[PDB]
Amino acid sequence: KQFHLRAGKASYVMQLFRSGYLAHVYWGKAVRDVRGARAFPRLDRAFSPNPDPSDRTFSLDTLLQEYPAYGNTDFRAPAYQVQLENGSTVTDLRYKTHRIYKGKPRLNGLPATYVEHEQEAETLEIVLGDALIGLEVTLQYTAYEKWNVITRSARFENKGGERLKLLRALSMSVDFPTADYDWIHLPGAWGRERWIERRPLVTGVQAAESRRGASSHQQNPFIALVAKNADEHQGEVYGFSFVYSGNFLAQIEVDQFGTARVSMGINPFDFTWLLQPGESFQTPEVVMVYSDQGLNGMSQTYHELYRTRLARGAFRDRERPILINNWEATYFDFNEEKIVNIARTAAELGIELVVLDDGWFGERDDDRRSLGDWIVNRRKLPNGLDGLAKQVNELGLQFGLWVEPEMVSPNSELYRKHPDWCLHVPNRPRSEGRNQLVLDYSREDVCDYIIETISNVLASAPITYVKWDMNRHMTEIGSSALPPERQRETAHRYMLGLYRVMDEITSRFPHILFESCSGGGGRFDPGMLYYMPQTWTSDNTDAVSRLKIQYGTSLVYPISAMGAHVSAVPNHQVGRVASLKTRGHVAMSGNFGYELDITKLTETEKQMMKQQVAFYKDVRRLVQFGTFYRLLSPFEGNEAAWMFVSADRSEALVAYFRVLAEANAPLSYLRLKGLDSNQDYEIEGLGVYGGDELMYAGVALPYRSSDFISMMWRLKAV
Amino acid sequence: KQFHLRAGKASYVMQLFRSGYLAHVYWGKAVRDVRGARAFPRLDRAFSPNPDPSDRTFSLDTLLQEYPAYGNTDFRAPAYQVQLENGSTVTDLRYKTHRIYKGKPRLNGLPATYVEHEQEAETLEIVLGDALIGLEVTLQYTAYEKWNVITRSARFENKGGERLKLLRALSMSVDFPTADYDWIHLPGAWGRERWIERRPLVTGVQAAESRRGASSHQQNPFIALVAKNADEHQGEVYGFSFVYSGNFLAQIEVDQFGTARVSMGINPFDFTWLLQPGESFQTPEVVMVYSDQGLNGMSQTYHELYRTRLARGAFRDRERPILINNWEATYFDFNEEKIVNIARTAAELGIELVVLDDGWFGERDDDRRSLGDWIVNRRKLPNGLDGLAKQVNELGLQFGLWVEPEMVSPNSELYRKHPDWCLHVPNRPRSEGRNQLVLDYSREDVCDYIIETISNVLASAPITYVKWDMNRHMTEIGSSALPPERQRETAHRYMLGLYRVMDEITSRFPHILFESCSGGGGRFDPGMLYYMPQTWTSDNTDAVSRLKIQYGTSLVYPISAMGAHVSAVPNHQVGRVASLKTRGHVAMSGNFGYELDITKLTETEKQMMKQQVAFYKDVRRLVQFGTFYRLLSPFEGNEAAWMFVSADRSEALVAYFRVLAEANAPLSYLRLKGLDSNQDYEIEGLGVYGGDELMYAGVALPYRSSDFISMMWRLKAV
Amino acid sequence: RVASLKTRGHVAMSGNFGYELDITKLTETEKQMMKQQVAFYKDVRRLVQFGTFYRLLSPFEGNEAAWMFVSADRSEALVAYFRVLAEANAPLSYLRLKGLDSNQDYEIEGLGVYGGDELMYAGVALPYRSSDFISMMWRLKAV
Amino acid sequence: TLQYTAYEKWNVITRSARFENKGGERLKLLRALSMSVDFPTADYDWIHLPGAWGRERWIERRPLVTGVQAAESRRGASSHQQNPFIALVAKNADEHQGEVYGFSFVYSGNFLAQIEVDQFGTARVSMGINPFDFTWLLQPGESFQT
Repeated sequence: KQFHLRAGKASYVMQLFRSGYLAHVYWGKAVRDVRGARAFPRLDRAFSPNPDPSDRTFSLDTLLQEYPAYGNTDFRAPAYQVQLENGSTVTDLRYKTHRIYKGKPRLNGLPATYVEHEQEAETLEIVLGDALIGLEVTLQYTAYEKWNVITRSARFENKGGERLKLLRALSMSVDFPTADYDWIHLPGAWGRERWIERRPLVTGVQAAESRRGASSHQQNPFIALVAKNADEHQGEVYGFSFVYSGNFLAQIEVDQFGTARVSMGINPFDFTWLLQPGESFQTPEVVMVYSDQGLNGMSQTYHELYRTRLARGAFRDRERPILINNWEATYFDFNEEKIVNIARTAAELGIELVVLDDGWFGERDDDRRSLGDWIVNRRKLPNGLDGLAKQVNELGLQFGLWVEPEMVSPNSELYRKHPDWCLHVPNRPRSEGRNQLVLDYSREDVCDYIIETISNVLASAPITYVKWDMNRHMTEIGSSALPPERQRETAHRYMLGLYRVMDEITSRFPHILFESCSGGGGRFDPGMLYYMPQTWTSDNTDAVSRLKIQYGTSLVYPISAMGAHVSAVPNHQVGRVASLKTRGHVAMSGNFGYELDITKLTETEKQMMKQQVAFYKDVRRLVQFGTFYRLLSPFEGNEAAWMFVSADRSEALVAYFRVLAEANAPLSYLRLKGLDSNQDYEIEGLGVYGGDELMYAGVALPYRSSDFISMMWRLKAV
Repeated sequence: KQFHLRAGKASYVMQLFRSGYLAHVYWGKAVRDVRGARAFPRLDRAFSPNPDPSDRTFSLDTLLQEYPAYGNTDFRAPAYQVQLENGSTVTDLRYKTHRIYKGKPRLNGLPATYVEHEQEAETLEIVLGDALIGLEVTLQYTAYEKWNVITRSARFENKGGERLKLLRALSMSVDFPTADYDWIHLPGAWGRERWIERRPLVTGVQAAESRRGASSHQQNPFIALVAKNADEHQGEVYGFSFVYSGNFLAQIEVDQFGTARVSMGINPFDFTWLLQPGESFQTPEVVMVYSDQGLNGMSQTYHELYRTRLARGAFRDRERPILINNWEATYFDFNEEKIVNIARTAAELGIELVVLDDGWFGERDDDRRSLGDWIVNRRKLPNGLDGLAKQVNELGLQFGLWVEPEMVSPNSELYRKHPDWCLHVPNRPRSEGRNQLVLDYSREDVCDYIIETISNVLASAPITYVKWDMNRHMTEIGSSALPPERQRETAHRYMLGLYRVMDEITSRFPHILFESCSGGGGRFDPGMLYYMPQTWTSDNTDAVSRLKIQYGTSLVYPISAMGAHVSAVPNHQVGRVASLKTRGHVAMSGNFGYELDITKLTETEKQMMKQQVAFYKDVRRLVQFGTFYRLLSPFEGNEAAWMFVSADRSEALVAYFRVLAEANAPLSYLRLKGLDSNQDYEIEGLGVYGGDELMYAGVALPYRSSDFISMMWRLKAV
Repeated sequence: RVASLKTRGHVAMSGNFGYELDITKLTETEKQMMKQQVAFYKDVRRLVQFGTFYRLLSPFEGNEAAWMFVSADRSEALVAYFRVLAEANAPLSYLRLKGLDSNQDYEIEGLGVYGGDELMYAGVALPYRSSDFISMMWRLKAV
Repeated sequence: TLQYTAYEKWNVITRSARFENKGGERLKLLRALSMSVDFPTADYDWIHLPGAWGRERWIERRPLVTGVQAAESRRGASSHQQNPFIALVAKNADEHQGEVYGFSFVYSGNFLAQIEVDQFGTARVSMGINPFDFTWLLQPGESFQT
């Protein structure tokens, strides 16, 4: 009774134990068969009680499990918890049946990785059931053929005659036989998202989570287990990525016997779900990647999967336009003439898209009003969105628009008419963030209004680009349309509403490239990537600051989705002053664009920016769709380096950065990766060198002074 | 509007902010007055929402709090959470009044540190209230005069007109302004309890907890924050000890801005508490200790407080008897004559107490039956407990008895008669640990039965010693005597029942020395220490294994409560063979005793054991009540060392251990601590040496071969 | 590297103070700054060059660097703090002093009278500043 | 003649040697260090001051290996590369606490600051004029001060 999933060059093995217990066996590099070499001597462990009183060698406290529960002799953190009408939380799920089919199913009202053909992957569904309460839980496993990817999710169903209350419903759980690992998560904040933090495991609970109703800047829904001696270029790494943009829990628990339980899913804190007879609950999925070639190996797998099989729409495989956003340039102080003034200068540079940011609607001259009133400000924009867009188009440039549909200002016509459409609880003060409130997307009437309202706006002008922003986190979570026993479903139902709203709007406008945003990387997660193929990385547009941010972000997400804009100096967020050359090279390492007043630059500055746009277009296909390698970490030292290699290893682009200068510094060298050692590559401006020489010996770096310096090399095989 | 508590040479500072917000200010070395030198620049932090929309610089996400909540702009883990009838979990507590009085209050139905006179400490009660729901929360602070001890606890009271459901009720919470700290907790298992684990903090959640309905071998209810450069002998250390024997949560959360939230209390997992209007809830307390003299400084504070002001009874300040237990000696295979045979041999050695272990009652010839039937086995003990005790007494020895009143075997008359007296949930299989079940101590009838039954047993013979054991952990938590809405109160109510049972029995028999036990240190916590002045440290009686176990245990608990027995070889738990001399030196470093068949030992062994008993009696008052210093850690290397110093520094005892021998090893040296540098000390058998020499230069350690060696030194001031 | 004149002074004032640049080609802003600089160091030349020196934060370990000069009678002190690299939405800091009198109240010129124990056990809150290469300097006088 | 001086006010010990040829035959000094001291244990870190021009005297705190660690100059000066100063610090010592043993050379030429950990965990700290490319001819009646 053994299940063996084959995902790329990896294996995932499970087996049925005794009477319908599902046990974890092996996850790692592909083996032809697990015959039992690494057995599991079942022992009578002290204080670990037995469900079967006759056999003291069996306890759920000592069994490596796929979807464990609490109360039936297991004392470790459960993957799920159900409360009965009698008050008891004891549930025992045992094997019922299973099915195996080619392909991968869609998840209801949720984003998930997909396939274009059934032959791309195989899906295993293991059905568990609790006979007493009529609870059925179907565990979904999918293994891709081409990649080392394993996806897991769960579906609950009440086939009984009583109501069941889900106190906790995590997406997955896995028990490693050893705890000798480090773990990596991505802590951060606004302006500094997704910094890499590697630490050795401790005996107890280590966890990253979000209670903010969104993925968050503070913790990204991603954790990884790494071998003690593993690095960027080698070693075993086990990644876990959550495809969900709301509250989450990412937890690793090490027990008394040195096993490590990794569980991930919707945060059980402040969460319940009521299942009336006939009702079901589908959890979001988690994408698991194994790699023996280190962190770069894992990252590259995620990059291909998320770019080709997560992102959707017409722009999935299309090169992304170089855009200009006016946010840091004008903020709220702008007019129609100012925008067209910027559009003409952008046209001279070769910029392809002009994006109109916040402040175009209602009475928006500040961030204290007008959210929810989505109608053109005729004072700022006399000819409306139609006129402005048309004026940009005749310059041969696309036009884009900024929106924040999930929010409503207390000072707005929408709120005066429908004050109860926001998230709130009875008789409690309504707290505000950035002087705005969150709309109740758990209500159908609200969602319907938003879908139609936004559709009207997008159909009023030739808009080919949309920036969806979110600048606040939920407080006073509650809905007037929900009964008391369903109140704790508000946070999740909110996200389900948003997902529906986005799917409908994006469907009505397939010619529009959507870029998700949340004060930067507030919701940079696989969930949002499913609806909008690219994301605004961070509101911190400083070149040096972006080194850490982009390095950390590239750990999971593809470069194609990583937005990067060249901004003004001194930087608005940090104050730092870095050269336009250095500011360019960092931004070119992601989805390239500009965010600054281009009407105010010198002809000397216009010439360099002109060269930048021209250069990036040449390497655009390489950067956005090529293979990414991280070389030097800004978290570990004074340097940062990475490179892009084409699929056929015939083309390459190398970027190097050094932040702090010191006098009489020793010489530097950089070894490359991902090239073909049997081929010679011409480094433009230097000469032809062997791939083996470039990777094994390295390249001498030029001695250079001042702080925050950059250099870039294009490589082409002979 | 500032509260400043002074506990010994430490300070604890709070202050009211705006409209009744209670904020944390400072905890550390005593300062005469906090004027604000270390201010707190109030900032507008991105995505941190505002309770007052006019002021963006105020958020509960950025405010250091004493008892924080979630949902009112705070996103970090709350100290408490309340669910209303409308389904909302939003609660707003604000200042109402406060009270200050000399002394320390008793906690309702709970153990807590005490005072014998009001002037020993001062108590501050801060009363908070939520006007909407009529919820009142009284925060209790107590500061001792002579020690750096701060105790914290909370009391909820429902003064509203609806029922309130407590989802979480922790004892305390504190926000450190920085997160640059390591943290220490005590992970373990059966046979290896309380190993010391020091680790650097991570950005996220670090937690040690118990879901077993007991303190546990796996995690001890203690955590501490330590400065990066702090050690055993220096640096700032902040300890947190939970006075509770049930489920607990000890958690440290580091947020985006580098603050550290330390929270401790009853585990919110599988826990709710219903407050009908007019009902109250008292949380257990947490003992907070500050020390700038390193880990030993903190430990020594805990030792005096717990020994003199936590432990109770006639044996609080009295020397503890050297005992012999027959468990490892005979197990279940013994009779009346066998006990007297070991009792006679014990008399020759100088042993003062003979303890009859498991197997004396019902039909218990194995561990599968008879729990709950507490009547003498007349086949094994013809003359009963009465006859046996008197037979021991006429040899001049005390008599003791083993009991496990919290458990019932399915195979017993008690279970046949009252099958519903156990902990269970409807229509679910009743899981067993060690073939036994847990009695429902949340029921008053059950508690009443045990009190009467055990009292009858205890009054049937001249018993002056009792070992209270529990060899199983709770599963299927539920009570048939509780309504569905109170079902999740079972675990806590169970402990409240037990506490009542223990308090009543110990009151009826003040002449009996009680030793708590739970398969060793399963319940080694301040809660049990309040009822029983000593505890059985571990079922692992190996000398080398005990090095780690006792070292870790001494971090919080006093040596007087730390039981240690000399056992047979090869060891029953690990297999190791170590000299009788070394087993003694390890055992003499705690509460000394013997556990092996003394009728079967060689004359060579009889000579040493005779000498050991003689020796320990001389240093008994010094060991159990003297000051303890740790010198070498078995967690850090191949050696372990510690020493006992008298209060007046005129007497000392030093113990040294080396586990693994290597050939041609270098010479070793040991430096002492806690002595008076201005006095000369005679090392018995060596010579007179200066205290300054012994501490600054050190003592030469003996060159020796073979494995597992020990040495002991007595010091006497001239 | 381009650092502020304020910073270049504060670091130089932590030693044998002097100048080395064409002072004839300076802006009146720089000239005015240097006039205040010279007068400042003159007022505490004895304290710096002949006082007790304490290191607090090492530039070989973190992103910060700090030290302080304390007199013989510990009646007067001078604290210097430095931060090199900057980051958005940075966490706040506090610096704990050394070598003071715990039972003596001190007056920090610009802030207010504070206890010696509070400065060593609790610390001094470090102000939020953007930009690279930042320098602060507190002066302490007993009452 | 081994020279030791103990200041009453400070914790300072100064050491130096004075050779003297009171024989009839010539003596050749291949090595003449100012001092040497054998520590009973070697559970220490060690701090020296390496660097170069434009970055003199950076702090390197590293644990002791079971061999020889050396900071020296062969440039006829104290050199920017290695300052004549090494220190034995305890494992748990920082700026504010801990046992620290300093060794400072009063000489502006070629030097050798060397620590040697033997098979028995004993540390020998040596400091003086660099023996490399150095000899001193002592005629009968002559002397040499370090």
